[PDB]
Amino acid sequence: NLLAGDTKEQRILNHVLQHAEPGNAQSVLEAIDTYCEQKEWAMNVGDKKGKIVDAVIQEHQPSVLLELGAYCGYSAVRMARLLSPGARLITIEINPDCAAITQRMVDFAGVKDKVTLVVGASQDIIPQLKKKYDVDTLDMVFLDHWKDRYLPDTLLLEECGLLRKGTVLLADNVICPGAPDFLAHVRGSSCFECTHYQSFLEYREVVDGLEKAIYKGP
Ligand SMILES: C[S@@+](CC[C@H](N)C(=O)[O-])C[C@H]1O[C@@H](n2cnc3c(N)ncnc32)[C@H](O)[C@@H]1O
Ligand SMILES: O=c1c(O)cn(-c2cccc(-c3ccccc3)c2)cc1B(O)O
Ligand SMILES: [Mg+2]
Repeated sequence: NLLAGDTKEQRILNHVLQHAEPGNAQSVLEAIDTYCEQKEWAMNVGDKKGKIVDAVIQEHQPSVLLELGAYCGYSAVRMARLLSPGARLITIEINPDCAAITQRMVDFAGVKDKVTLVVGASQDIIPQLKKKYDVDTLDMVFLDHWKDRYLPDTLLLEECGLLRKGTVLLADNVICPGAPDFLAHVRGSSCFECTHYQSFLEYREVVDGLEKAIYKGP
């Protein structure tokens, strides 16, 4: 059943419930992309940057993924749809209302079984990932939360022993608005090997970009 439609997020979800095929992840993604292109802008990674996220996953084939910043569940659906049987996505969202919409988005898209949604701040949840969430290390991290948190969380992930030789970090919005402290760290450190992907801001013609940084080991 539908939500009131009071917030943009409830309206994006209602649109999906009314205008997309249940259990069809592609259909769900197209509906969110269409709604935000035509009706109301929203901070989903979008279809053009979404294709870059697709290719990174398809190249490195992660089994254990971490996403920081869920929102309405667009990238969770996008990433989870490409995962092998037994692969897990952990997605961390601070806002309980978004987390509610994300769970519903994920259920509807048929990727429920792939996703562990955790309500809370990344800095409180990250130190718990091993003991509470049964994580050894991560194959891949998607960073798409507050941009001033990209660097402290990257270091925290390192300090907590969650990064290994070959962990792929992928960061949205390194051009728009930017995360220059994170970008200097990964590019400047011999612990990371970086690739830059120029693209466009979601639903706009503004230039944006993603950075891929593969961890070398400490
Ligand atoms: C750009 S949106 C996420 C978009 C999502 N990755 C997508 O493409 O569909 C940013 C989200 O990050 C969340 N967020 C910001 N800081 C956070 C933190 N420290 N821990 C967990 N979530 C956070 C915000 O509440 C917001 O929902
Ligand atoms: O994930 C995000 C993202 O993908 C884009 N922006 C963002 C920042 C500044 C301007 C604009 C912007 C410009 C022009 C038109 C519309 C939006 C967008 C913010 C977040 B975030 O998590 O805080
Ligand atoms: Mg973004």
